[PDB]
Amino acid sequence: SDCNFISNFYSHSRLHHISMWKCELTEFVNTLQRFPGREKLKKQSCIMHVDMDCFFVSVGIRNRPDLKGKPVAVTSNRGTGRAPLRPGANPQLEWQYYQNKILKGIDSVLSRAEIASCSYEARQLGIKNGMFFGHAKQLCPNLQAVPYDFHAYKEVAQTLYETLASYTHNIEAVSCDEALVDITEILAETKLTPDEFANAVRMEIKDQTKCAASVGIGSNILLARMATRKAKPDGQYHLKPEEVDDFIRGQLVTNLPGVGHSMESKLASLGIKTCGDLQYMTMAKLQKEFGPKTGQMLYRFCRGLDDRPVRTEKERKSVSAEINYGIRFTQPKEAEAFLLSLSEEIQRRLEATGMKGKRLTLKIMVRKPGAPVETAKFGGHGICDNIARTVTLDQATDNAKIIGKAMLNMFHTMKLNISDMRGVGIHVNQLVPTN
DNA sequence: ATCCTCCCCTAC
DNA sequence: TAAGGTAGGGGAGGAT
Ligand SMILES: Nc1ccn([C@H]2C[C@H](O)[C@@H](COP(=O)(O)OP(=O)(O)OP(=O)(O)O)O2)c(=O)n1
Ligand SMILES: [Mg+2]
Ligand SMILES: [Mg+2]
Ligand SMILES: [Mg+2]
Ligand SMILES: [Mg+2]
Repeated sequence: SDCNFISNFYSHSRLHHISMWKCELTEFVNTLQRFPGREKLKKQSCIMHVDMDCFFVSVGIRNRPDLKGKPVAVTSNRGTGRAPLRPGANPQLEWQYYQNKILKGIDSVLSRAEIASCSYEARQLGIKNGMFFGHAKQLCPNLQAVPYDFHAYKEVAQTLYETLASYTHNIEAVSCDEALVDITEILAETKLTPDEFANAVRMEIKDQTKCAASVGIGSNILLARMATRKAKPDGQYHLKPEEVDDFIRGQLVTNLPGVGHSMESKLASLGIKTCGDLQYMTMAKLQKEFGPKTGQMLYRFCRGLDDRPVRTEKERKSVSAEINYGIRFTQPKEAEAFLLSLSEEIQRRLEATGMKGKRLTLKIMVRKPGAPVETAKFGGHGICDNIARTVTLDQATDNAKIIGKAMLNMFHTMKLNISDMRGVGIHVNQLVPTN
Protein backbone atom coordinates (compact mmCIF):
# COMPACT_ATOMS: atom_id res chain seq x y z
CA SER A 1 0.00 0.00 0.00
CA ASP A 2 1.20 3.50 -1.02
CA CYS A 3 0.37 4.60 2.52
CA ASN A 4 2.94 2.08 3.87
CA PHE A 5 5.31 2.86 0.98
CA ILE A 6 5.43 6.56 1.96
CA SER A 7 5.84 5.86 5.68
CA ASN A 8 8.47 3.24 4.83
CA PHE A 9 10.42 5.56 2.52
CA TYR A 10 10.56 8.41 5.04
CA SER A 11 11.47 5.89 7.71
CA HIS A 12 14.64 4.98 5.76
CA SER A 13 15.50 8.42 4.27
CA ARG A 14 18.45 10.21 5.92
CA LEU A 15 17.72 13.30 3.84
CA HIS A 16 14.16 13.44 5.15
CA HIS A 17 15.58 13.05 8.64
CA ILE A 18 18.20 15.78 8.54
CA SER A 19 15.54 18.21 7.21
CA MET A 20 13.13 17.38 10.05
CA TRP A 21 15.93 17.80 12.67
CA LYS A 22 16.88 21.16 11.18
CA CYS A 23 13.22 22.22 11.43
CA GLU A 24 13.09 21.09 15.06
CA LEU A 25 16.39 22.66 16.14
CA THR A 26 15.39 25.92 14.41
CA GLU A 27 12.15 25.94 16.44
CA PHE A 28 13.99 25.17 19.68
CA VAL A 29 16.37 28.09 19.09
CA ASN A 30 13.45 30.42 18.16
CA THR A 31 11.84 29.41 21.48
CA LEU A 32 14.97 30.47 23.37
CA GLN A 33 14.45 34.05 22.13
CA ARG A 34 10.99 34.26 23.76
CA PHE A 35 23.33 30.02 31.71
CA PRO A 36 24.97 27.19 33.75
CA GLY A 37 27.85 26.85 31.23
CA ARG A 38 28.86 30.52 31.39
CA GLU A 39 29.03 30.78 35.21
CA LYS A 40 30.66 27.31 35.44
CA LEU A 41 33.53 28.93 33.52
CA LYS A 42 33.27 32.53 34.79
CA LYS A 43 35.94 31.18 37.20
CA GLN A 44 34.51 43.99 18.21
CA SER A 45 31.94 41.39 17.10
CA CYS A 46 32.97 37.76 17.31
CA ILE A 47 31.40 34.75 15.62
CA MET A 48 31.88 31.05 16.24
CA HIS A 49 30.90 28.23 13.89
CA VAL A 50 30.56 24.82 15.55
CA ASP A 51 30.55 21.86 13.17
CA MET A 52 30.72 18.18 14.21
CA ASP A 53 33.29 16.04 12.41
CA CYS A 54 31.99 13.32 10.08
CA PHE A 55 28.80 13.37 12.10
CA PHE A 56 27.06 10.05 11.25
CA VAL A 57 30.39 8.15 11.37
CA SER A 58 31.46 9.71 14.68
CA VAL A 59 28.14 8.84 16.29
CA GLY A 60 28.13 5.39 14.65
CA ILE A 61 31.51 4.43 16.10
CA ARG A 62 31.09 6.16 19.48
CA ASN A 63 31.23 2.82 21.24
CA ARG A 64 33.28 0.95 18.62
CA PRO A 65 37.00 1.54 19.29
CA ASP A 66 37.93 -1.00 16.64
CA LEU A 67 36.78 1.41 13.92
CA LYS A 68 38.59 4.54 15.16
CA GLY A 69 41.52 5.43 12.91
CA LYS A 70 40.02 3.48 9.97
CA PRO A 71 38.34 4.38 6.64
CA VAL A 72 34.64 4.18 7.58
CA ALA A 73 31.43 5.09 5.70
CA VAL A 74 27.79 5.37 6.77
CA THR A 75 25.68 3.75 4.03
CA SER A 76 22.75 1.35 3.49
CA ASN A 77 24.94 -1.28 1.79
CA ARG A 78 25.68 -4.14 4.20
CA GLY A 79 29.33 -4.06 3.16
CA THR A 80 30.03 -6.02 -0.08
CA GLY A 81 29.95 -2.89 -2.26
CA ARG A 82 28.00 -5.01 -4.78
CA ALA A 83 24.44 -4.84 -6.08
CA PRO A 84 22.41 -7.18 -8.35
CA LEU A 85 23.26 -6.86 -12.05
CA ARG A 86 20.99 -4.35 -13.83
CA PRO A 87 20.90 -5.24 -17.55
CA GLY A 88 19.60 -2.42 -19.70
CA ALA A 89 20.85 0.17 -17.25
CA ASN A 90 23.70 2.39 -18.41
CA PRO A 91 25.84 3.60 -15.48
CA GLN A 92 28.39 5.10 -17.91
CA LEU A 93 25.82 7.37 -19.57
CA GLU A 94 24.37 8.48 -16.22
CA TRP A 95 27.84 9.24 -14.83
CA GLN A 96 28.89 11.24 -17.92
CA TYR A 97 25.61 13.17 -17.71
CA TYR A 98 26.38 13.74 -14.01
CA GLN A 99 29.89 15.09 -14.82
CA ASN A 100 28.76 17.17 -17.80
CA LYS A 101 25.37 18.81 -17.29
CA ILE A 102 25.31 18.49 -13.44
CA LEU A 103 28.88 18.92 -12.08
CA LYS A 104 29.03 21.75 -14.64
CA GLY A 105 26.19 23.59 -16.46
CA ILE A 106 32.87 -4.23 -12.78
CA ASP A 107 30.67 -1.09 -13.17
CA SER A 108 27.43 -3.04 -13.67
CA VAL A 109 27.44 -4.77 -10.22
CA LEU A 110 28.75 -1.88 -8.07
CA SER A 111 26.69 -0.50 -5.19
CA ARG A 112 24.93 2.77 -5.94
CA ALA A 113 23.98 3.38 -2.31
CA GLU A 114 25.21 6.83 -1.25
CA ILE A 115 27.82 7.34 1.43
CA ALA A 116 26.15 9.76 3.87
CA SER A 117 29.33 10.38 5.87
CA CYS A 118 32.84 9.02 5.65
CA SER A 119 35.74 9.24 8.12
CA TYR A 120 38.81 11.44 7.60
CA GLU A 121 40.92 8.34 6.97
CA ALA A 122 38.61 7.59 4.04
CA ARG A 123 38.88 11.19 2.86
CA GLN A 124 42.69 11.07 2.63
CA LEU A 125 41.90 8.96 -0.49
CA GLY A 126 39.23 10.98 -2.35
CA ILE A 127 36.20 9.29 -0.79
CA LYS A 128 33.75 12.10 0.04
CA ASN A 129 30.18 12.46 1.31
CA GLY A 130 27.72 11.64 -1.53
CA MET A 131 29.91 9.14 -3.35
CA PHE A 132 28.46 5.76 -4.36
CA PHE A 133 29.70 3.03 -2.04
CA GLY A 134 30.56 0.69 -4.92
CA HIS A 135 33.00 3.25 -6.32
CA ALA A 136 34.43 4.25 -2.91
CA LYS A 137 35.29 0.66 -2.19
CA GLN A 138 37.28 0.70 -5.47
CA LEU A 139 39.32 3.75 -4.42
CA CYS A 140 39.80 2.17 -0.97
CA PRO A 141 39.20 -1.63 -0.75
CA ASN A 142 39.38 -1.47 3.08
CA LEU A 143 36.44 0.94 3.43
CA GLN A 144 34.29 -0.14 6.37
CA ALA A 145 30.49 0.08 6.01
CA VAL A 146 28.29 1.24 8.92
CA PRO A 147 24.46 1.21 9.19
CA TYR A 148 22.33 4.30 9.89
CA ASP A 149 21.25 5.00 13.46
CA PHE A 150 18.75 7.86 13.27
CA HIS A 151 17.80 7.76 16.96
CA ALA A 152 21.45 8.20 18.02
CA TYR A 153 22.07 11.19 15.72
CA LYS A 154 18.91 12.96 16.80
CA GLU A 155 20.07 12.46 20.41
CA VAL A 156 23.58 13.82 19.76
CA ALA A 157 22.18 16.69 17.62
CA GLN A 158 19.98 17.69 20.61
CA THR A 159 22.76 17.25 23.17
CA LEU A 160 24.86 19.55 20.98
CA TYR A 161 22.37 22.42 20.98
CA GLU A 162 21.48 21.99 24.65
CA THR A 163 25.16 22.41 25.42
CA LEU A 164 25.55 25.55 23.29
CA ALA A 165 22.30 26.98 24.72
CA SER A 166 23.92 26.64 28.17
CA TYR A 167 26.39 29.39 27.17
CA THR A 168 24.11 31.81 25.29
CA HIS A 169 20.84 32.11 23.39
CA ASN A 170 22.56 34.06 20.57
CA ILE A 171 22.63 31.06 18.22
CA GLU A 172 21.64 30.34 14.63
CA ALA A 173 20.80 26.76 13.72
CA VAL A 174 22.62 25.93 10.49
CA SER A 175 21.89 22.19 10.44
CA CYS A 176 21.59 19.22 12.79
CA ASP A 177 25.31 19.16 13.60
CA GLU A 178 26.20 22.77 12.96
CA ALA A 179 25.44 26.12 14.57
CA LEU A 180 26.59 29.69 14.51
CA VAL A 181 27.09 31.42 17.81
CA ASP A 182 27.73 35.10 18.54
CA ILE A 183 30.14 35.08 21.49
CA THR A 184 30.84 38.82 21.80
CA GLU A 185 28.85 39.00 25.08
CA ILE A 186 30.41 35.83 26.60
CA LEU A 187 33.97 37.05 25.96
CA ALA A 188 33.14 40.35 27.62
CA GLU A 189 31.46 38.72 30.64
CA THR A 190 33.97 35.87 31.23
CA LYS A 191 37.02 37.89 30.06
CA LEU A 192 38.20 34.81 28.09
CA THR A 193 40.09 34.89 24.80
CA PRO A 194 38.03 33.63 21.89
CA ASP A 195 40.33 30.60 21.66
CA GLU A 196 40.04 29.70 25.35
CA PHE A 197 36.25 29.69 24.99
CA ALA A 198 36.42 27.66 21.76
CA ASN A 199 38.56 25.05 23.49
CA ALA A 200 36.12 25.00 26.43
CA VAL A 201 33.12 24.34 24.17
CA ARG A 202 34.94 21.57 22.28
CA MET A 203 36.04 19.86 25.54
CA GLU A 204 32.47 20.07 26.85
CA ILE A 205 30.86 18.79 23.59
CA LYS A 206 33.23 15.80 23.55
CA ASP A 207 32.55 15.18 27.23
CA GLN A 208 28.82 14.97 26.63
CA THR A 209 28.58 13.20 23.27
CA LYS A 210 31.82 11.26 22.82
CA CYS A 211 31.96 13.07 19.45
CA ALA A 212 34.36 15.77 18.31
CA ALA A 213 33.43 19.20 17.01
CA SER A 214 35.66 21.56 15.06
CA VAL A 215 35.32 25.28 15.69
CA GLY A 216 35.90 28.27 13.42
CA ILE A 217 36.17 31.82 14.81
CA GLY A 218 36.03 35.10 12.89
CA SER A 219 34.61 38.62 12.99
CA ASN A 220 31.66 37.60 10.79
CA ILE A 221 29.59 34.58 9.64
CA LEU A 222 31.38 34.10 6.31
CA LEU A 223 34.84 34.17 7.97
CA ALA A 224 33.80 31.80 10.81
CA ARG A 225 32.45 29.20 8.34
CA MET A 226 35.70 29.37 6.36
CA ALA A 227 37.93 29.06 9.43
CA THR A 228 36.16 25.74 10.20
CA ARG A 229 37.43 24.27 6.92
CA LYS A 230 40.96 24.84 8.20
CA ALA A 231 40.10 23.64 11.72
CA LYS A 232 38.94 20.17 10.62
CA PRO A 233 39.23 17.56 11.95
CA ASP A 234 39.08 17.80 15.73
CA GLY A 235 40.45 21.32 16.01
CA GLN A 236 39.86 25.03 16.01
CA TYR A 237 41.02 27.95 13.92
CA HIS A 238 40.72 31.65 14.68
CA LEU A 239 41.00 33.66 11.47
CA LYS A 240 42.25 37.02 12.75
CA PRO A 241 41.70 40.36 10.91
CA GLU A 242 45.40 40.72 9.98
CA GLU A 243 45.27 37.40 8.11
CA VAL A 244 41.93 37.90 6.30
CA ASP A 245 43.16 39.32 2.98
CA ASP A 246 45.80 36.68 2.34
CA PHE A 247 43.62 33.80 3.54
CA ILE A 248 40.74 34.90 1.29
CA ARG A 249 42.71 35.42 -1.92
CA GLY A 250 43.76 31.76 -2.14
CA GLN A 251 40.36 30.22 -1.44
CA LEU A 252 38.64 28.42 -4.32
CA VAL A 253 35.52 30.38 -5.16
CA THR A 254 33.50 27.20 -4.65
CA ASN A 255 34.25 27.43 -0.90
CA LEU A 256 32.15 30.63 -0.59
CA PRO A 257 28.73 29.85 1.00
CA GLY A 258 26.21 30.13 -1.85
CA VAL A 259 28.46 29.20 -4.75
CA GLY A 260 27.81 25.70 -6.01
CA HIS A 261 28.71 23.87 -9.21
CA SER A 262 26.63 26.14 -11.49
CA MET A 263 28.09 29.40 -10.21
CA GLU A 264 31.60 27.86 -10.28
CA SER A 265 31.29 26.90 -13.94
CA LYS A 266 30.03 30.38 -14.83
CA LEU A 267 32.96 31.99 -12.99
CA ALA A 268 35.54 29.64 -14.54
CA SER A 269 34.40 30.80 -17.98
CA LEU A 270 35.15 34.35 -16.79
CA GLY A 271 38.66 33.06 -15.95
CA ILE A 272 37.92 33.00 -12.21
CA LYS A 273 39.03 30.09 -9.99
CA THR A 274 40.00 31.74 -6.68
CA CYS A 275 38.51 34.55 -4.63
CA GLY A 276 41.59 36.54 -5.54
CA ASP A 277 40.74 36.32 -9.26
CA LEU A 278 37.25 37.50 -8.37
CA GLN A 279 38.40 40.61 -6.53
CA TYR A 280 39.45 42.05 -9.87
CA MET A 281 35.86 42.09 -11.07
CA THR A 282 33.80 45.27 -10.71
CA MET A 283 30.57 45.48 -8.76
CA ALA A 284 28.78 46.72 -11.88
CA LYS A 285 30.08 43.79 -13.93
CA LEU A 286 29.10 41.19 -11.30
CA GLN A 287 25.59 42.64 -11.03
CA LYS A 288 25.11 42.75 -14.80
CA GLU A 289 26.34 39.18 -15.25
CA PHE A 290 24.76 37.62 -12.11
CA GLY A 291 21.98 39.94 -10.98
CA PRO A 292 21.90 42.64 -8.24
CA LYS A 293 21.88 40.39 -5.14
CA THR A 294 24.17 37.62 -6.35
CA GLY A 295 26.42 40.23 -7.91
CA GLN A 296 26.78 42.06 -4.65
CA MET A 297 27.22 38.84 -2.64
CA LEU A 298 30.15 37.76 -4.87
CA TYR A 299 31.90 41.13 -4.62
CA ARG A 300 31.56 41.24 -0.83
CA PHE A 301 32.29 37.59 0.04
CA CYS A 302 35.47 37.34 -2.04
CA ARG A 303 36.74 40.24 0.11
CA GLY A 304 35.76 38.57 3.41
CA LEU A 305 33.01 41.12 3.99
CA ASP A 306 29.72 40.02 5.47
CA ASP A 307 27.30 41.99 7.67
CA ARG A 308 24.49 39.46 8.26
CA PRO A 309 23.78 39.22 11.98
CA VAL A 310 23.15 35.84 13.58
CA ARG A 311 19.46 35.14 12.76
CA THR A 312 17.87 33.89 15.96
CA GLU A 313 14.30 33.95 14.51
CA LYS A 314 13.18 32.10 11.37
CA GLU A 315 9.57 32.05 10.11
CA ARG A 316 8.26 29.09 8.07
CA LYS A 317 7.34 30.00 4.46
CA SER A 318 6.41 26.62 2.97
CA VAL A 319 5.64 22.99 3.76
CA SER A 320 6.25 20.22 1.27
CA ALA A 321 6.75 16.50 0.65
CA GLU A 322 8.57 14.80 -2.18
CA ILE A 323 9.61 11.28 -2.94
CA ASN A 324 11.93 10.94 -5.94
CA TYR A 325 13.00 7.42 -5.11
CA GLY A 326 11.37 4.06 -5.85
CA ILE A 327 8.69 5.61 -8.05
CA ARG A 328 7.47 3.23 -10.75
CA PHE A 329 3.87 3.41 -11.99
CA THR A 330 2.33 1.70 -14.98
CA GLN A 331 -1.35 2.81 -14.73
CA PRO A 332 -2.89 6.30 -14.32
CA LYS A 333 -5.06 4.70 -11.60
CA GLU A 334 -1.90 3.88 -9.55
CA ALA A 335 -0.43 7.37 -9.92
CA GLU A 336 -3.67 9.07 -8.88
CA ALA A 337 -3.97 6.70 -5.91
CA PHE A 338 -0.43 7.74 -4.83
CA LEU A 339 -1.16 11.47 -5.26
CA LEU A 340 -4.13 11.09 -2.87
CA SER A 341 -1.83 9.42 -0.31
CA LEU A 342 0.95 12.01 -0.43
CA SER A 343 -1.94 14.39 0.03
CA GLU A 344 -2.76 12.82 3.40
CA GLU A 345 0.97 13.09 4.23
CA ILE A 346 0.97 16.79 3.35
CA GLN A 347 -2.12 17.23 5.56
CA ARG A 348 -0.22 15.74 8.54
CA ARG A 349 2.72 18.07 8.10
CA LEU A 350 0.52 21.15 7.82
CA GLU A 351 -1.21 20.09 11.04
CA ALA A 352 2.05 19.16 12.83
CA THR A 353 3.33 22.68 12.06
CA GLY A 354 -0.10 24.29 12.62
CA MET A 355 -0.41 25.84 9.15
CA LYS A 356 -2.87 26.02 6.26
CA GLY A 357 -1.91 26.93 2.69
CA LYS A 358 -3.45 28.69 -0.29
CA ARG A 359 -0.92 27.91 -3.01
CA LEU A 360 -0.43 24.32 -4.14
CA THR A 361 2.29 23.07 -6.45
CA LEU A 362 2.70 19.60 -8.01
CA LYS A 363 6.14 18.65 -9.32
CA ILE A 364 6.78 15.45 -11.29
CA MET A 365 10.10 13.99 -12.35
CA VAL A 366 9.78 12.31 -15.77
CA ARG A 367 12.40 10.13 -17.49
CA LYS A 368 14.43 12.30 -19.89
CA PRO A 369 14.07 11.31 -23.61
CA GLY A 370 17.12 9.23 -24.60
CA ALA A 371 17.70 8.18 -21.00
CA PRO A 372 17.51 4.46 -20.33
CA VAL A 373 14.27 3.06 -18.85
CA GLU A 374 16.40 0.99 -16.48
CA THR A 375 18.00 3.22 -13.85
CA ALA A 376 21.67 2.81 -12.86
CA LYS A 377 20.66 3.01 -9.18
CA PHE A 378 18.06 0.50 -7.96
CA GLY A 379 14.95 2.63 -7.35
CA GLY A 380 16.63 5.82 -8.60
CA HIS A 381 14.94 8.58 -10.53
CA GLY A 382 17.81 8.39 -13.01
CA ILE A 383 18.14 11.19 -15.58
CA CYS A 384 14.97 13.24 -15.64
CA ASP A 385 13.35 16.48 -16.27
CA ASN A 386 10.71 18.35 -14.23
CA ILE A 387 7.12 19.20 -15.08
CA ALA A 388 5.37 21.55 -12.69
CA ARG A 389 1.91 22.95 -12.12
CA THR A 390 0.58 25.60 -9.72
CA VAL A 391 -2.91 26.52 -8.57
CA THR A 392 -4.25 28.88 -5.97
CA LEU A 393 -7.25 28.28 -3.73
CA ASP A 394 -9.79 30.79 -2.45
CA GLN A 395 -9.24 29.83 1.20
CA ALA A 396 -6.18 28.49 2.98
CA THR A 397 -6.79 24.77 3.46
CA ASP A 398 -5.25 21.81 5.28
CA ASN A 399 -7.82 19.27 4.00
CA ALA A 400 -6.29 16.38 1.98
CA LYS A 401 -9.50 15.77 0.02
CA ILE A 402 -9.27 19.33 -1.38
CA ILE A 403 -5.50 19.14 -1.76
CA GLY A 404 -5.79 15.65 -3.35
CA LYS A 405 -8.44 16.87 -5.77
CA ALA A 406 -6.26 19.86 -6.69
CA MET A 407 -3.35 17.44 -7.34
CA LEU A 408 -5.53 15.34 -9.69
CA ASN A 409 -6.65 18.36 -11.75
CA MET A 410 -3.05 19.59 -12.02
CA PHE A 411 -1.84 16.11 -12.96
CA HIS A 412 -4.41 15.85 -15.75
CA THR A 413 -3.08 18.96 -17.50
CA MET A 414 0.33 17.26 -17.78
CA LYS A 415 1.21 15.42 -20.99
CA LEU A 416 2.59 12.29 -19.42
CA ASN A 417 3.66 8.73 -19.91
CA ILE A 418 2.92 7.14 -16.52
CA SER A 419 5.68 4.61 -16.99
CA ASP A 420 8.21 7.47 -17.34
CA MET A 421 7.29 9.02 -13.97
CA ARG A 422 10.23 8.86 -11.56
CA GLY A 423 9.23 11.25 -8.75
CA VAL A 424 6.44 13.28 -7.20
CA GLY A 425 6.51 16.34 -4.95
CA ILE A 426 3.76 18.43 -3.36
CA HIS A 427 4.64 22.01 -2.29
CA VAL A 428 2.39 24.26 -0.26
CA ASN A 429 2.88 28.05 -0.20
CA GLN A 430 1.07 31.20 1.05
CA LEU A 431 0.58 29.82 4.55
CA VAL A 432 -1.54 31.05 7.45
CA PRO A 433 -1.24 29.79 11.06
CA THR A 434 -4.27 28.02 12.64
CA ASN A 435 -6.18 29.52 15.64
C1' DA B 1 9.98 50.20 -9.10
C1' DT B 2 7.42 46.69 -7.07
C1' DC B 3 5.19 42.87 -7.35
C1' DC B 4 3.79 38.33 -9.35
C1' DT B 5 4.85 33.54 -11.00
C1' DC B 6 7.72 29.90 -12.58
C1' DC B 7 11.48 28.02 -12.10
C1' DC B 8 16.86 26.99 -10.97
C1' DC B 9 20.32 26.78 -7.42
C1' DT B 10 22.35 25.89 -2.95
C1' DA B 11 23.18 23.91 1.92
C1' DC B 12 23.28 20.05 5.07
C1' DT C 1 19.58 -3.81 -4.16
C1' DA C 2 18.02 0.98 -1.55
C1' DA C 3 15.48 4.51 0.61
C1' DG C 4 18.25 10.95 -4.59
C1' DG C 5 14.51 15.61 1.16
C1' DT C 6 13.46 20.02 2.30
C1' DA C 7 13.42 25.25 2.62
C1' DG C 8 14.79 29.41 1.23
C1' DG C 9 17.32 32.88 -2.02
C1' DG C 10 16.75 35.00 -6.04
C1' DG C 11 16.80 35.70 -11.40
C1' DA C 12 14.01 36.12 -15.91
C1' DG C 13 10.64 38.14 -17.57
C1' DG C 14 6.31 39.95 -17.69
C1' DA C 15 2.01 42.80 -15.57
C1' DT C 16 0.93 46.44 -12.66
N1 LIG D 1 25.81 14.11 1.16
C1 LIG D 1 25.41 14.23 2.45
C2 LIG D 1 25.94 15.22 3.28
C3 LIG D 1 25.52 15.30 4.62
N2 LIG D 1 24.52 14.42 5.11
C4 LIG D 1 24.61 14.02 6.53
C5 LIG D 1 25.77 13.08 6.82
C6 LIG D 1 26.68 13.92 7.69
O1 LIG D 1 27.21 13.09 8.71
C7 LIG D 1 25.81 15.04 8.25
C8 LIG D 1 26.55 16.36 8.40
O2 LIG D 1 27.08 16.76 7.14
P1 LIG D 1 28.39 17.70 7.03
O3 LIG D 1 28.30 18.43 5.72
O4 LIG D 1 28.60 18.49 8.30
O5 LIG D 1 29.58 16.65 6.85
P2 LIG D 1 30.19 15.69 7.97
O6 LIG D 1 29.78 16.15 9.33
O7 LIG D 1 29.92 14.27 7.60
O8 LIG D 1 31.76 15.91 7.69
P3 LIG D 1 32.53 17.28 8.01
O9 LIG D 1 33.43 16.77 9.13
O10 LIG D 1 33.25 17.62 6.71
O11 LIG D 1 31.58 18.37 8.44
O12 LIG D 1 24.73 15.20 7.32
C9 LIG D 1 24.08 13.39 4.22
O13 LIG D 1 23.23 12.56 4.58
N3 LIG D 1 24.50 13.35 2.94
MG1 LIG E 1 29.90 18.25 10.09
MG1 LIG F 1 23.22 4.96 1.99
MG1 LIG G 1 26.75 19.72 8.77
MG1 LIG H 1 30.20 27.07 -1.94
